[PDB]
Amino acid sequence: SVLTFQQAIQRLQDYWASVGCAVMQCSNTEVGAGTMNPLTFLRVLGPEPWNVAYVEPSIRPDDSRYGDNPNRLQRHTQFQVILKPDPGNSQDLFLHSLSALGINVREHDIRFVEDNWESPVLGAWGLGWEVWMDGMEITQFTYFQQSGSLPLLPVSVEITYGLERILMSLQGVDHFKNIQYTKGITYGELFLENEKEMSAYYLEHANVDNIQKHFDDFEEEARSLLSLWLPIPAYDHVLKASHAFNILDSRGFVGVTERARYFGRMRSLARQCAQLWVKTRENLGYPLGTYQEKGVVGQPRAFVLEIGTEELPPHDVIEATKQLEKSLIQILEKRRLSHGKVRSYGTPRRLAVVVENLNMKQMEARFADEVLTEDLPTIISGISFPKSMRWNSNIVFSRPIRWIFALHGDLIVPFCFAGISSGNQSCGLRNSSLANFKVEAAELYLHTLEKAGILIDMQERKQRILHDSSILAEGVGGDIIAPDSLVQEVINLVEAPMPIIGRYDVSFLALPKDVLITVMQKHQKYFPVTSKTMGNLLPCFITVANGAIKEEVVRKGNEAVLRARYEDAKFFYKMDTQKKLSEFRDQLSSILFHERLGTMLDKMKRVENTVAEVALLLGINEKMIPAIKDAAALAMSDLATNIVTEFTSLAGIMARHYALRDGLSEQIAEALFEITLPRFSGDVFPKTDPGIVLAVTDRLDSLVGLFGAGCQPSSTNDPFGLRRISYGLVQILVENKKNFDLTKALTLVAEEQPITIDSGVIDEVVQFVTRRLEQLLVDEGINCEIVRSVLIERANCPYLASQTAIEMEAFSRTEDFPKIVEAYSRPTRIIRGKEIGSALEVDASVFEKDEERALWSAYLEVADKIHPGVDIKAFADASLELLQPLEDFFTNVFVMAEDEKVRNNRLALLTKVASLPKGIADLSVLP
Amino acid sequence: SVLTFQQAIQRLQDYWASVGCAVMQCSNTEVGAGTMNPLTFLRVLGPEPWNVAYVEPSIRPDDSRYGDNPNRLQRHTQFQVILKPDPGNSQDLFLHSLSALGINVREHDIRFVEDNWESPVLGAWGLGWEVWMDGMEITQFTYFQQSGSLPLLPVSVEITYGLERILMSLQGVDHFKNIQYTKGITYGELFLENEKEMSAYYLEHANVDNIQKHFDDFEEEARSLLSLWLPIPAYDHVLKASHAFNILDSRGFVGVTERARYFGRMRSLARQCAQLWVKTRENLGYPLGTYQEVGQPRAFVLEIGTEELPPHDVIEATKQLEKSLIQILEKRRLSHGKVRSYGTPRRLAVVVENLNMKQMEESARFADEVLTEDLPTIISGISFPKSMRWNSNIVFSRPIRWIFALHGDLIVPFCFAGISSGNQSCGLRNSSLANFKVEAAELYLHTLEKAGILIDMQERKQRILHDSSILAEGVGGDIIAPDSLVQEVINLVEAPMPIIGRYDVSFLALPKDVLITVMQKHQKYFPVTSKTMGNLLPCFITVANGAIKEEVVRKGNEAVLRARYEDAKFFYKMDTQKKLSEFRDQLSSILFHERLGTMLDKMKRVENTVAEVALLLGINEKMIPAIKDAAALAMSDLATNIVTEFTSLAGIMARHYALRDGLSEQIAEALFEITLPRFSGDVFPKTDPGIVLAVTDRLDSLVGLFGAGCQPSSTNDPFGLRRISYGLVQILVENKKNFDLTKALTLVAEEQPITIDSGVIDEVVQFVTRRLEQLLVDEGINCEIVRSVLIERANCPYLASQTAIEMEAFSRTEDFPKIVEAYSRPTRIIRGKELEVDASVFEKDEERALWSAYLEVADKIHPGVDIKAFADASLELLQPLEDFFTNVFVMAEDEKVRNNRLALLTKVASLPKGIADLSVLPGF
Repeated sequence: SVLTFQQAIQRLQDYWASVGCAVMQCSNTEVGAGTMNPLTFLRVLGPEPWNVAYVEPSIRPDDSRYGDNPNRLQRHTQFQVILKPDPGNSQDLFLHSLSALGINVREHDIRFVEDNWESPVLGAWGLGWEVWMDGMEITQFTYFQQSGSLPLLPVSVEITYGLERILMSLQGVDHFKNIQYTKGITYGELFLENEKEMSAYYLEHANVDNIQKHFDDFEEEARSLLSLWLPIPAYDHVLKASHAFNILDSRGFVGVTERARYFGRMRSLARQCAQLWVKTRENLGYPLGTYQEKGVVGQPRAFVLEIGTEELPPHDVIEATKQLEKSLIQILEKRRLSHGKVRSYGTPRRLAVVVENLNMKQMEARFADEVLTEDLPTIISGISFPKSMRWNSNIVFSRPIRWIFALHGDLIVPFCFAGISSGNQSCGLRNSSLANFKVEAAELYLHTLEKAGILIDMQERKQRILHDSSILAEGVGGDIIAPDSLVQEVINLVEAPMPIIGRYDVSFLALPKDVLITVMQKHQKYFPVTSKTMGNLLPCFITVANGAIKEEVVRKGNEAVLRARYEDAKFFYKMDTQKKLSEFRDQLSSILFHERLGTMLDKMKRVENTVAEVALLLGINEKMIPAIKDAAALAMSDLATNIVTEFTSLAGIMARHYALRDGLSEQIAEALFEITLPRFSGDVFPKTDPGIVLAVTDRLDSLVGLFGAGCQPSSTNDPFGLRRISYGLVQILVENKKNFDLTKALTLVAEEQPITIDSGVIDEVVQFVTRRLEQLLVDEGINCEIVRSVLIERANCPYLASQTAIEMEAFSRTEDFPKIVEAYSRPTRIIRGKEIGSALEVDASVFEKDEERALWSAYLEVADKIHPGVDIKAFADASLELLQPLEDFFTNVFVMAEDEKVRNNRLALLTKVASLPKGIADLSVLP
Repeated sequence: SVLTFQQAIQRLQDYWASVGCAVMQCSNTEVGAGTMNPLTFLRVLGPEPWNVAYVEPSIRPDDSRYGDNPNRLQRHTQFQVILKPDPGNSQDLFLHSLSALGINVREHDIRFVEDNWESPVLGAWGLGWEVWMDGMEITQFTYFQQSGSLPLLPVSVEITYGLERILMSLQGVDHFKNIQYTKGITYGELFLENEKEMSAYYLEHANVDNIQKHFDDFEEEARSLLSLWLPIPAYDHVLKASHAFNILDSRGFVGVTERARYFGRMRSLARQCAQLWVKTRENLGYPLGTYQEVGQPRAFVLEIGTEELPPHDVIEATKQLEKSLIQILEKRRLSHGKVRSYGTPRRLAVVVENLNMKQMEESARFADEVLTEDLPTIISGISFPKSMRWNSNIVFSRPIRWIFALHGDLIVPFCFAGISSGNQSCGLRNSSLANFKVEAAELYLHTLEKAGILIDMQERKQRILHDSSILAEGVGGDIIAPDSLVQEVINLVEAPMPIIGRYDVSFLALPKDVLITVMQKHQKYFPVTSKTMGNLLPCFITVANGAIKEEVVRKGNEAVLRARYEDAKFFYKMDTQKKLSEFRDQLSSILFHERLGTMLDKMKRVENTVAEVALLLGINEKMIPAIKDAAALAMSDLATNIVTEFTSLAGIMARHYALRDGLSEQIAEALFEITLPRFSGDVFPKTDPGIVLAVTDRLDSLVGLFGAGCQPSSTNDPFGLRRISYGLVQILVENKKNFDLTKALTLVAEEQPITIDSGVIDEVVQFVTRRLEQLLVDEGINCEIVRSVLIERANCPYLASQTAIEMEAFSRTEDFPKIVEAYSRPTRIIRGKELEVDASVFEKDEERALWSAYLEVADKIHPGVDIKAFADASLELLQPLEDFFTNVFVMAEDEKVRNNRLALLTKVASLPKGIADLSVLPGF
């Protein structure tokens, strides 16, 4: 017999008590999570240590499903663990807790996947993970950085279990009602009627007027109690205000603007309770405690640096390894240290760089060990992330650094960082024979990792993932659908890829194929499988497990998770079948785009009113406009559907499906899907003309409106995703070979905006988009300056500019290029500052030497063969006709003649010569 | 080493989960008790089973003491267990739960003492006990009978542990803040600041206006959800309404009359939620399942083995069992030797020596068969003031768990309460003879003696008194053992083991009566007083039960007594900061009745009536000014802290505090005496001022409440008006005081806040006369004699008591029938006819002779004579009346002559008026 719910509670309490926690009781006032319990929100504040564990019934009125959905609950049961300060081995304590539940962590696939917890109501945030057990989210795990808008010291670790989820996964039940609570009694027998009636209360019957006035009374009493220096009752009243607001929300009486003001009042009161609680603890003397904290130079040997971390997000692994390699190479150069090949490797738990054949000393001079002892700490410090965190010091990092391996040949490079000393020791796969190992020479590093089951090269990981998954899918007569985006994510969610094929119920094949593929890929990171013969989805998937796990266990686990996910999808689909897409569209007024911009419905009305002119500027025939406008009237209405509010990754897909299911046009349904493409780096692009028009218009509208709203992105904060929005816009225009007048269309949508848009806002957007086009072309493999020189003159049409960039990278290698460039550079350099040359017309009657008329005649013919819009080939070939005339001119004509009229005529001539490249490229940047 | 708080919680959850319970979570809304959690209140309804266990933080805003008191907490932690239906061995399961907490139940003294839980506002009640561990209450144990004003079927067993107290005595710490919650952190470090800040919120800073409005909105929302057929949210809002009310109460804004309105609103909502929940479980199909239900003569022994019965129930049940068994043995012609009944809290027994094997022939069957069909009726006849069900519809004081019935070597086989009789019994729990069998009825007693039980109650009483007085000798002292306390201790044990323990000499500074009442009433201890100085020694005797460890039990009892005495020391210090007269104004916070006002109004009415009542009682007028002073302080102690926490000290404390303030011992004694008698068997007021105070207060209650409509009319006498009137007539008869009931009642009426009509006076007179009647008839006087007297002399109860006694003596004279007849004949004659005598109209000589004899006997017979003078003078009429009747014709023709003779007969028949109405007598 498998574990019962109350058995799980008892075992978690016993376990965490054996580690030194106090097993407490739940809040006797309604909280949405154990985090809101004073045992968490207040006790993380100040320096006093705090190690506690308690069950918490968490009440989220928004999740009321009357018990009808197999997994959604207005009351679920968290197990809340706070450890303060961080003991340093919190992950291991949690895995030990799992074993205490009878779980075999070796056979199961326990994964730490990025998920950062934050709370506006509480003014709190941290960084950490969601923990998957065989693909089931069972625990949120967080290093708390800030609470009550106060920075935290020491940092606490929060481990929050979802007991319903864990029991459903361990018992293998598909509905929460059938969880074994104790022998003979199921979860449903105790709680289904509660779920039913409490849902009825939260969604339909609660008196919203009295509850709003009660919210006000609670605010007033909280302020009163704070002013009386009584934080405990005051925060109690803050919790009551939060529950009241949650009920007003679930009843649907929080308007879209009121929401932020409500959160602001709750946050203000919470910050005040926090500061008052800290003052109170201070006045008490912090009674629970306080917190604190030669020979003959030899041959070049290999140098290995490995920073071991707790699981980093994939983006963080990529960018950390890039930065580490660049920084180390630069420092090695600046320190006269020579070396061979340099290669960097990454992994959720490790960042490594290998320098082959690193010299023992510098040129001209200390040993490399000394130089590195002093430069490596600031190299690691130099690594930066969009989000970092403290854990036991002032040092920040994406996730905690737990070991540091640094070896030059046979010798440790000694240094400290983040309170970690360097050594010759590393960690393998958890719960394995080489969970800890030591390497006695850098040249033995990779070998030893290979002996520990870790494939540290991300490309070898890609190859094994793909090869093994394809073998598995061929075994059932199928092919994996494994886009590179998802493969890239999976590569950095594992260290020892182990693909495993599992099955799902064929009943779910009755769901739309795009729905199953999206659920699989974007929510479970599974590879779908399609038949090699029929071209249809086989009821199969591949999961890339990590480590030496038991195939059978992991398979059944993930199978149960996927069944639950498809059941959620089926539930919300059936909920949507009753209405028709047009009925949903009016509920776009329930979603804020931005306070000073309006709802998604305001946004759509804007899009409708600009879509036809965007179409004409794209040069699509005047005959597709009606349909475009038609599609514009139904765009992103699926944002209001239940399925998309549950699965945000189905926007566009569901608009298409619910449109076809209404007999609407195939091309209109495709337009409704295309307006969202590309959805992510790797996605496909809109390919149908009205889809192109819709997508382009929506991106222009977001850009102009958000930039005029002051949401111009920064180096690290782009909450609205403007950078990828602009990148995708230029990508859409290039891939579909669409000529565009960027400034014209941006002014076009600038007129439709609810706010006033300046010419300066439009110029801001044009520059932002141009820089993303530069990024694109330097990412597709075009030289930097060759791109800049083109974009200076042709950025206003992204597709023409792209073409021109490629053509001049061809130009760049053709022998004549340098001579054409010099030909144009000399007149440009001479006429700099002499605006007189731009103010005069050349007067051929002022010529004095035949070389002047020769140059003038040649210029006039070349000006005829060169227009703004010409291809580079014609430009270069026509510029060839100036070479000899210009050489003759510069050998026999004195440019700075002492007669002002002749000198000015000569400057004007050189000015017209230098003006030919205008609107093609600016050779002032080219080599 | 020692158990921590959280290990106690884990061990309790683990034990009750191992028994089949489901371990739940605490309420996520503030509840004052685990009982209030819907897991109990709602779930005990309907036939569905329910076995649950959960920790419940209970929030009592009035218990806010800022963490300074070592026991009273605005937030304490109960452990709640509900077993439904009753498995039948809940006491055993609870004792096992104690063992799972590390408690050695053999060495400790674990006692089930009567304490029947009830929550009027939740419409719920049950019968059961509070569990004492070496004297300290640790657990409430209740068989729930009714919840939400609805009868329960099947009955649930509720077990509520007080965790703070349990850990405090398991850890040997006398302040909650020093409980080891876990290794390294004390209870204080986690909760003292919470106690401080929440105490401030609940007592001084909570917004009472918004909490009032929130109570109203909560009642509105509960109503709305009730009409929508949603019991769960409705009940949630009832809970929130209760917590809001409690905060209003602790803030001090619930007026003394307002409280009843609040109480009714809360109870109405709770009852409605309970009814809707029952309907909803019915509409759901009760998904959890439904409850289902020749020979030489030989000694006979019957033993009904029960769970712990209250002392009074033991006494009364043994009396009833003996009586009924004797009667049906006689009515069934079964001859037998002597019969003796025995009893302990756990056993009711009757031993019939030499019961015949067969009926006397006068269908003469074997004795075992007739007893087989008769004994269930005998057991079913035993009635108690309070009864309860457990497995069926049969009711008893506590559950019957076994039945032992042996006639010689043979089991008398029958069935009762789902229990089949046998030869098995139960000894002391946790003993080698906790289960034993008896082979021969004649071996029953000896067997109990070897199980260590003293089943004879006089035997128990003698060993208790002896061993306690020996321990008291050991310290040069004597035991204070009033008969009532001893009676109770007799039936709190079944193997008595007296133990002496000490308390601190500081407490000797507290008044004698406080020390004694706290010892006797609350702990059931024997005080010890010095044989030399007569003053109290710092010693006590507690009578433990069973083969306990003397050291453990003594120490636990000493800790409990120290705690109680520290509370008394604190409250006495508070009380002696004001004069007793300064407490009197707080009697306005105690209602007497919504129509009659508060206790302050009642005492003002007493002090405006006390002097005229004294004169009506014939008190020395020079005592009147003291009497009045007494009434100006009477019952002032009800608002003191000592009495508020120790309610048995009312009157006693007014006496002590008056003495302290400098008042006479006479006045102070009157202050204690206004309350007597406080119960049947209590002492009476003996001093004149105390008698006056008691009489006046009782008259005031009677007149005011009868004017208010509270006259009983049936078995429901909530105000105790019957007991009040009984005590009043006893104060008069016992102190030989003459009194005019009617003028005193009128006097008291003119002072009431409501209009008292003459009919109210007449009805109170009739009611009090009826109590006087039952009292005299309880004492042995013939009902007809009592009625004869009370028709004429009830307005003075003491005179009527006198007259009924002496007239009952008269009733056994040989002259009695003669005087009754001599008054009967003329009276019957004239009492159907529809009144001066003119001697000029006399014709015959017997006429004049009768007139003469009557005139003389009349100047001897007056309203107010004794009965001897009545008899002796009336004797002088016997022969004159005979001669008048044989020689004179009343129904004469001459109307004036006839009506004159009739008038003479009327004068003769009107002599007994004021003495007794002879028409009700046997013979008239």
